[PDB]
Amino acid sequence: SGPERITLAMTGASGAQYGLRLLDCLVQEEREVHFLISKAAQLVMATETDVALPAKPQAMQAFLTEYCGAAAGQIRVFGQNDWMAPPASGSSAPNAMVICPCSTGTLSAVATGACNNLIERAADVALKERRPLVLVPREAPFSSIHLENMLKLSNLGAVILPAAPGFYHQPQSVEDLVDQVVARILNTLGIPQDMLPRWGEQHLVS
Amino acid sequence: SGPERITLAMTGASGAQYGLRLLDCLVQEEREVHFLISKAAQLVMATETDVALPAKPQAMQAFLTEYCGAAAGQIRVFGQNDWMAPPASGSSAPNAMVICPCSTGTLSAVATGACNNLIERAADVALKERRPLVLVPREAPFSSIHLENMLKLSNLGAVILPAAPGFYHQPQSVEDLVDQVVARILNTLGIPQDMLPRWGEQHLVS
Amino acid sequence: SGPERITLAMTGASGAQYGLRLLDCLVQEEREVHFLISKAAQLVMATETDVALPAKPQAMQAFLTEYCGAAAGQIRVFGQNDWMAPPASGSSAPNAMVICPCSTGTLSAVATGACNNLIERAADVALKERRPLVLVPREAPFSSIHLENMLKLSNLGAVILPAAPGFYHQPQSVEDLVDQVVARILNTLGIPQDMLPRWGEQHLVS
Amino acid sequence: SGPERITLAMTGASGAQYGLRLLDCLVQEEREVHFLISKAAQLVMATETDVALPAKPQAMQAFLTEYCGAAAGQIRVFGQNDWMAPPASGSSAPNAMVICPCSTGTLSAVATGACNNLIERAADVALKERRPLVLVPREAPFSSIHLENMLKLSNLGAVILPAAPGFYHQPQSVEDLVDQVVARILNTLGIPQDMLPRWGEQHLVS
Amino acid sequence: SGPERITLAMTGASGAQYGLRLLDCLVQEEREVHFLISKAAQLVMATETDVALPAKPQAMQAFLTEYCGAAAGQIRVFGQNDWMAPPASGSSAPNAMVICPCSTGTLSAVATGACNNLIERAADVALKERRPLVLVPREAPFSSIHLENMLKLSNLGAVILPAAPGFYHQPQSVEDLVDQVVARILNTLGIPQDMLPRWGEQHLVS
Amino acid sequence: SGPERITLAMTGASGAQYGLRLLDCLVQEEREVHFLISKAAQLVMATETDVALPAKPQAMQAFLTEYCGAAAGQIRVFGQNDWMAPPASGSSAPNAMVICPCSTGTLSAVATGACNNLIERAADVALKERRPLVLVPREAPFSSIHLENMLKLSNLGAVILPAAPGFYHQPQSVEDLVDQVVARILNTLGIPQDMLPRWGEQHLVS
Amino acid sequence: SGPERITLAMTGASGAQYGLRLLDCLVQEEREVHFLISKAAQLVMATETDVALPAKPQAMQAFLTEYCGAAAGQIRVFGQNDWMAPPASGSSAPNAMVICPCSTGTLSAVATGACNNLIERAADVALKERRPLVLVPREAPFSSIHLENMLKLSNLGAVILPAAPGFYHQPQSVEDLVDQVVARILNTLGIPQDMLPRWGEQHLVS
Amino acid sequence: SGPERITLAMTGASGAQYGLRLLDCLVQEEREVHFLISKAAQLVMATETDVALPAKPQAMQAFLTEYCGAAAGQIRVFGQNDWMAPPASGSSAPNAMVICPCSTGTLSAVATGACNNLIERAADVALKERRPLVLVPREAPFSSIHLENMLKLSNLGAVILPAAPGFYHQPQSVEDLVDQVVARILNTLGIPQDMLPRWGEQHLVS
Ligand SMILES: Cc1cc2c(cc1C)N(C[C@H](O)[C@H](O)[C@H](O)COP(=O)(O)O)c1[nH]c(=O)[nH]c(=O)c1N2
Ligand SMILES: Cc1cc2c(cc1C)N(C[C@H](O)[C@H](O)[C@H](O)COP(=O)(O)O)c1[nH]c(=O)[nH]c(=O)c1N2
Ligand SMILES: Cc1cc2c(cc1C)N(C[C@H](O)[C@H](O)[C@H](O)COP(=O)(O)O)c1[nH]c(=O)[nH]c(=O)c1N2
Ligand SMILES: Cc1cc2c(cc1C)N(C[C@H](O)[C@H](O)[C@H](O)COP(=O)(O)O)c1[nH]c(=O)[nH]c(=O)c1N2
Ligand SMILES: Cc1cc2c(cc1C)N(C[C@H](O)[C@H](O)[C@H](O)COP(=O)(O)O)c1[nH]c(=O)[nH]c(=O)c1N2
Ligand SMILES: Cc1cc2c(cc1C)N(C[C@H](O)[C@H](O)[C@H](O)COP(=O)(O)O)c1[nH]c(=O)[nH]c(=O)c1N2
Ligand SMILES: Cc1cc2c(cc1C)N(C[C@H](O)[C@H](O)[C@H](O)COP(=O)(O)O)c1[nH]c(=O)[nH]c(=O)c1N2
Ligand SMILES: Cc1cc2c(cc1C)N(C[C@H](O)[C@H](O)[C@H](O)COP(=O)(O)O)c1[nH]c(=O)[nH]c(=O)c1N2
Ligand SMILES: CC(C)=CCOP(=O)(O)O
Ligand SMILES: CC(C)=CCOP(=O)(O)O
Ligand SMILES: CC(C)=CCOP(=O)(O)O
Ligand SMILES: CC(C)=CCOP(=O)(O)O
Ligand SMILES: CC(C)=CCOP(=O)(O)O
Ligand SMILES: CC(C)=CCOP(=O)(O)O
Ligand SMILES: CC(C)=CCOP(=O)(O)O
Ligand SMILES: CC(C)=CCOP(=O)(O)O
Ligand code: NA
Ligand code: NA
Ligand code: NA
Ligand code: NA
Ligand code: NA
Ligand code: NA
Ligand code: NA
Ligand code: NA
Repeated sequence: SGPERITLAMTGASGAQYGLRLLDCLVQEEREVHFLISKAAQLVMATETDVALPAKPQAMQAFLTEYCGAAAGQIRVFGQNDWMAPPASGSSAPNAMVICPCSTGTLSAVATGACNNLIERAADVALKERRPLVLVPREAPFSSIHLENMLKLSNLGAVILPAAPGFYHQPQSVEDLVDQVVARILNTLGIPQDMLPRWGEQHLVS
Repeated sequence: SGPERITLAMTGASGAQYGLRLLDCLVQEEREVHFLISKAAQLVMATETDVALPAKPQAMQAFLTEYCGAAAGQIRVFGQNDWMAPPASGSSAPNAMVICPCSTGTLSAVATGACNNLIERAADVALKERRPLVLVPREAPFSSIHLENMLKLSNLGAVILPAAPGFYHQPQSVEDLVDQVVARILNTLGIPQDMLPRWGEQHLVS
Repeated sequence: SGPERITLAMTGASGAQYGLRLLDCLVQEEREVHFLISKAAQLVMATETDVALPAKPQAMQAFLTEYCGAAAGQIRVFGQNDWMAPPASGSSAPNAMVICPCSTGTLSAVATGACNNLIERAADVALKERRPLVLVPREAPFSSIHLENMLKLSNLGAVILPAAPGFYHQPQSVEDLVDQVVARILNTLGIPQDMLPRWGEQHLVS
Repeated sequence: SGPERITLAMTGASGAQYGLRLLDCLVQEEREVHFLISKAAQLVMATETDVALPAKPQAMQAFLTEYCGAAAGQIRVFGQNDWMAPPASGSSAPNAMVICPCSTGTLSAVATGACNNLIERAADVALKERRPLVLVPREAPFSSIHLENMLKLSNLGAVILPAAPGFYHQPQSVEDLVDQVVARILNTLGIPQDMLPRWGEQHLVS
Repeated sequence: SGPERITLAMTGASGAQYGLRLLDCLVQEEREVHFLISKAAQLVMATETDVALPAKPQAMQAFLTEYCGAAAGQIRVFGQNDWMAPPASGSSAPNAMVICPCSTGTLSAVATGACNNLIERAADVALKERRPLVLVPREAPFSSIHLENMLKLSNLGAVILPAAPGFYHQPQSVEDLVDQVVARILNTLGIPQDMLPRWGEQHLVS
Repeated sequence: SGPERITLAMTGASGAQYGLRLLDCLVQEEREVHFLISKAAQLVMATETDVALPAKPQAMQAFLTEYCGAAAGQIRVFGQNDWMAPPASGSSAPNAMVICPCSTGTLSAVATGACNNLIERAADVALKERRPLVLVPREAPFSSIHLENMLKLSNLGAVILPAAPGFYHQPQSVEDLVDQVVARILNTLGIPQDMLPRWGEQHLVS
Repeated sequence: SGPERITLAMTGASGAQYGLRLLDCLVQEEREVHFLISKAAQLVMATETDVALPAKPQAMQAFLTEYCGAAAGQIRVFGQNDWMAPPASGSSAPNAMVICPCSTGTLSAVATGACNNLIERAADVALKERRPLVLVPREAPFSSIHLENMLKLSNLGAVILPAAPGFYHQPQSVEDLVDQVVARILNTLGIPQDMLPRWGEQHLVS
Repeated sequence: SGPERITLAMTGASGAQYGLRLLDCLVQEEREVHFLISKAAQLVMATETDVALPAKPQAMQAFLTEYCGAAAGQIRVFGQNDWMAPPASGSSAPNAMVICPCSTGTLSAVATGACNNLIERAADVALKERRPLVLVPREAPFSSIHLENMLKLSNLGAVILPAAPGFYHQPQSVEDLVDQVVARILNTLGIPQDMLPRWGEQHLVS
């Protein structure tokens, strides 16, 4: 159940832990992941994590395959101007797409249809083919510009899933909060997860 | 610097830790706090925390005074239908107002001008007097209904500050993430805080 | 085929027969039903029917189980402020939701995102998770306020299915008209029904 | 009291019983009725009723006069392109107009101002002269296209009265439900009726 | 001339004197008054006036009958959840409706179609039946939320009559200013009044 | 996979080759096709192709069955006013619908909800039941009227798929370009096709 | 605290007492007042008050200086076409501006940006420099034209403060009601006043 | 007749044949062409054609001059950041501008006024000087983002001419379809062409 292929895009918002954890969970569920990462997102990961991600796609692809324990060919890495990659065309095989985390800059580009890189093209392709598109914005405060861009995409079928974890399962660590958001993303995709239990499932009567 | 009085309202969104931590920081900065809490928010606090908050205003006021080490009269607690409380009238002394956390239900009420309790009246009063109003929504995903309500209030001068903590200062605990959001709220209010350093302050040239 | 679980909410519009008949059909199709009923809807049922529905959830749950011949645990009844019930959280297992009948007051609450009870929260949750939401309004005339609320929800993916039965299968009783509307609801949910035949199915050529 | 002349238009929505019953009630109240019926509505009446309505205006006029026990000249029947009929011009004597039932196609035509037949012209004339116009739509679900057309006309003064009968007077037959809707239409027109009692008229105090 | 029955609703805005004076004038003009009063409005009347209004409908009805010198059955009082009262249904006998004074909270409820009590239902019924609806808001400043709600209702046919008395007849007391507003309300209803003379009636030429 | 039944409508835009090729591909995938064709579309086919299509449904149905090598009953042809055909009612069995090619006139009718023929009714039914609806407009330039109609339908869930073939697979004939568009339509429907390969499927890394 | 200079404009709405009382309070707080008055406002003052205001600026300035006990140069009076006055240019020293009372005609001019006199220019200058602008409309009913103009200005930062006094401090005279509105204006400006006490200031707990 | 100078911009949409054929036709009509081509468009031309276009402007200019048989100086090639080129300034000599083909990314940039390269600046200049601007989008499906951008530009005077060739002149090759679109572009520019005959020119009477 859920999509066989997922386009996972990481952009330069804080919350690089969310994207890496999502990537790992997708691998453990035996999903094929088309991995995209912006230049600013590489800076964020170097600043916020101890993950030393190689810069070029192929070295990055080999590193990520090792980091998550993925099978050969399970993780595909595509550069930011590789228009020959599957996500660049609606004639490609159907993927679900997640931008996690999603910068306000990338949010604006997708909202206006700017196609300045492969992440922005892939999101444009997902909307025109009405394939799943999940944006995980991380920003505070949300300006009216941010909110109008989120509202326009939400009206068009995209899922605006902010990196705003809930506390209703007594989190004990940063990792508990990261897992909580990733579990919502997996729920939204229809992919099984055991980190976030189904609320009230054994609650029969008030 | 910053407001002498703050109306702190807590509603039934997850993230009760944010409101309690904000209340404590406000007390440490020697601010007078008009504390409001919804019935659903009391359920959330009992579920998510080990804080045993008394139910009625006066017992609640004595408890909170002890819990934060506040001076006598520094924390005022007002019931949900006490229209004689200062926040209910624009002729009151000027306060800043924070709803943290802010449920989508309370977000909707403030956006539409529904005045079904003192929290909703106080927010209506803040907007009509153009006094500061900060909403801290905690929800995921954000629906188009949520986004339209946030956008309308943002256009009217309210600050939409989601409970979406950043990771760019290497958080080591849940408490680090809670402090990060509370620090943004204090920054937005113009109240001093030392939990979140000023970004790039010693960065002279690229 | 169709949803395994359905949140059936009844609100204080005339047409209590529609909701009871839908509940019975859902039970006969071996579906799990999370049953919600407003205070005004209880008054409507007492006025319009000879069904003597018990007031509290558990007594109501036992009564409804007997009334429809349902298996144990097949019908769950949840009170109007039971936030621990599954419908209150998007982290719950996926349900389809039907408000039948839907008052103009509940229509307004769902349109604006007011979350004043569990019915209104559950509808808010369904929209944010993009799970099925069917509203069955019963009102005449429709004001512009009613129509704007229906249009906003329809634009957001909700199904506005008014209690306006068709006559194109020669109805002979009130029960025929009630069955006609319930069959449209079941069709909309993707649940099998034999009360409303498939139009023109054996019509080969003009 | 109420209008002396009524333009009654029937279009190809299910619910031909509503229009025939309304026509009969109007005759019993000694009102002059300008009767219009679309080609699709004639098909609906043949399918849904045992009324064998003649096809051409004059034969149709003689039949309807007999069917309702109307006086000579009380019922006028006008063909779909008879621009010499009173409803086609705002310089005519003032009528109230009812489209019952009203197809979504005719609803769309009136909303956009399309004047492709005499029914659509007459409705255009009623709106420009600000004479009463009641639309009785029968459709389920209501699409956003349907709802936008109803909302536009409602904003312009038309009454959107859906064929959604109430059950709060214990209906015992299809005829009770048909009478309920017709009574609302008569109430809206200001014409006396005894089928639907005045709600709460003898209810002095709670 | 003017309406035989008036639904007079009082809500929790300052200006309780306006509603009591209007009620008295309506009684002196031999009109039947369906009186509704919110819980907050009862607090306002106790604070702003020396009128000791009984709390429950029937005691309140007997008191008001004595206070205005009304005939038996001339004043009907209905509780806030009495859905059996005439104002709750459009099938009732036609009334005009006045909300005086009208809180911003009730203004918001009527604008959005929220039907949380009988006052809000009655206003919803008045708009859908296109029966007169006069709102008398008392608030300062008017926020953009207040203004959008007033504008939406004004566009829908409601009369937005603020408690903003004119001074162009040399008022000598608070009672002169209260009478001035009540006279505008009576003028708007088409009910005779002698408190506010017809402007320029004997002004023949400049 | 994909829909078992497809309503294929052809209207009077240039590009009759697209519709005939789509019809053939649907037959080869063993799908049941409900075929509708406008009067203007018949003129276009006679002008642009050597296909001699019979005028009346039944003769047309026999011809099309032979032309595509379809099984008996696989292709159903319905006249433009046959309201007894399945597409005319939402109570019919679920179909996907394609208008290929789609004139600007039919685009306008579907956008406004005009139901002047069975093609326009069927599209209205598809939108209200939220069943797939694909429009293949052929026009140049696109006016603002055309664009507003396409945008409104796109916002409502319809797929606006213009007859604008891509050249990125080195087309060698008109037939290659026709096949390219038909393949996008089949992709959009979820029906297998081998004319348009999946873009970048074997592209592992940049 | 508060602005050192205030542009006080009086226009031809009823409520000349409000403007004169505001002018006096501003003088008592030692503020410099740039006084503007329309031709219609002069007629209103002659009709509604016993103040005999001289017609030309300089005589008017000497009179007003005596009437309020102001220091020399404290009150400046500028004619309606004196473009050399400070309020006519954004390069002037910063003022706050109040139009009290504000006619619907002047409200319309400021909303649309009409600059037909110095009052309208000064308001245009205040909005473009984002300096305080308070409008005190006096009208009843408010039309939709009035409400749209107020809403547009409110959205742009202007304060719409209607002459709608509250009664929650037991007013005993017309002068009490005039003082109540003037006190709100002074509160809005941030200027000290003792006529309207701070609501609930000594209300510690419910 | 028609413009003496044309700014021909090619962007990275499929349909490079359209732009090359248009360029050739413009040369044959003795027009001066200011040629712009994006980096992505160069990739498209290498993929879709056997044209080996040199990368740098001057080598590209010499190649194109030879490829079309143009006179010296007839084709000017300008790099993507050459702000000294005529198209970058509205003070330049008047040109008509065509973007053929036009990517959805460039469509978005022109719609929002983004000026990230000379193609986008030139289009911004054309709109502000109200000089002709023709966009030739090639995409399928058109998303709502695409459609809103096209509609905004169409409303502003730009011609949205999709690469959607007609078939009503019996095309026999890909080249016939390419010529058909190019002929519409030339018609829109007012430049003579003989590839597309004038429809119905010798059709005297029906
Ligand atoms: C360490 C760090 C942290 C952040 C950022 C930067 C850096 C270096 N930036 C700014 C962001 O990277 C910038 O706007 C880029 O232009 C985003 O480009 P992409 O959208 O990734 O192409 C950023 N932007 C944002 O919208 N939300 C955020 O939380 C952050 N946080
Ligand atoms: C433990 C727990 C946790 C949550 C909630 C409930 C409970 C019991 N609720 C639902 C919320 O309380 C409900 O909509 C109330 O109606 C909110 O009422 P107030 O806005 O506080 O008056 C809730 N609502 C929301 O908008 N965001 C959230 O994160 C949560 N989380
Ligand atoms: C017998 C009877 C019948 C009706 C009602 C009431 C009663 C007692 N009410 C009014 C409705 O109950 C009221 O607006 C409630 O506030 C609705 O509350 P909920 O939406 O159920 O919480 C009602 N409301 C509505 O929108 N449509 C209807 O057909 C009816 N009919
Ligand atoms: C028996 C039967 C029943 C119905 C219909 C048809 C038939 C034959 N039609 C379809 C409708 O007649 C069609 O859209 C016509 O084009 C309407 O034309 P007029 O609006 O009457 O000119 C129809 N249309 C609609 O909007 N609501 C309905 O309930 C029905 N029901
Ligand atoms: C003495 C006093 C005076 C006022 C109020 C309160 C009290 C106690 N309230 C607040 C108002 O009562 C509150 O928003 C209630 O929620 C209104 O509820 P109803 O609309 O009456 O159901 C109030 N609200 C408002 O909109 N305008 C006003 O002038 C006042 N004045
Ligand atoms: C040969 C030929 C070619 C075309 C046309 C006509 C003919 C005869 N028409 C015009 C179209 O047929 C006309 O607007 C009809 O009214 C469309 O009616 P339907 O939408 O099919 O009912 C047409 N219309 C359009 O929108 N796009 C097109 O490409 C064409 N091409
Ligand atoms: C005694 C008296 C009283 C009033 C008025 C007039 C007079 C003579 N006028 C009408 C107003 O003066 C007129 O519309 C002028 O054109 C307003 O011009 P200024 O806006 O002052 O330039 C007026 N206008 C308004 O909007 N509200 C009001 O309350 C009054 N009252
Ligand atoms: C072979 C080939 C074919 C296409 C594309 C690419 C490639 C390599 N791209 C994607 C497009 O080039 C991308 O969005 C660029 O960012 C466009 O940049 P410019 O607008 O030319 O600056 C593309 N984009 C689009 O909107 N429509 C199309 O038909 C195509 N086709
Ligand atoms: C890279 C590429 C083939 C882009 C075009 O894809 P599509 O046909 O616009 O979905
Ligand atoms: C409780 C109270 C005095 C409410 C009225 O306040 P305001 O004058 O509307 O700001
Ligand atoms: C009762 C409860 C857990 C509400 C919060 O749910 P969600 O995470 O907002 O979908
Ligand atoms: C048939 C006729 C006279 C139509 C014109 O009427 P009107 O003057 O437009 O109201
Ligand atoms: C209390 C009651 C009968 C509510 C329903 O009234 P209506 O038919 O919706 O006008
Ligand atoms: C031909 C026909 C039954 C039309 C009515 O269908 P629906 O119930 O409006 O979906
Ligand atoms: C009277 C005058 C200088 C008007 C121009 O002022 P501004 O520079 O437009 O603020
Ligand atoms: C390169 C250049 C002169 C840009 C400015 O042109 P314009 O005056 O803005 O039309
Ligand atoms: Na770009
Ligand atoms: Na309320
Ligand atoms: Na609430
Ligand atoms: Na016509
Ligand atoms: Na309600
Ligand atoms: Na029609
Ligand atoms: Na002027
Ligand atoms: Na730029």
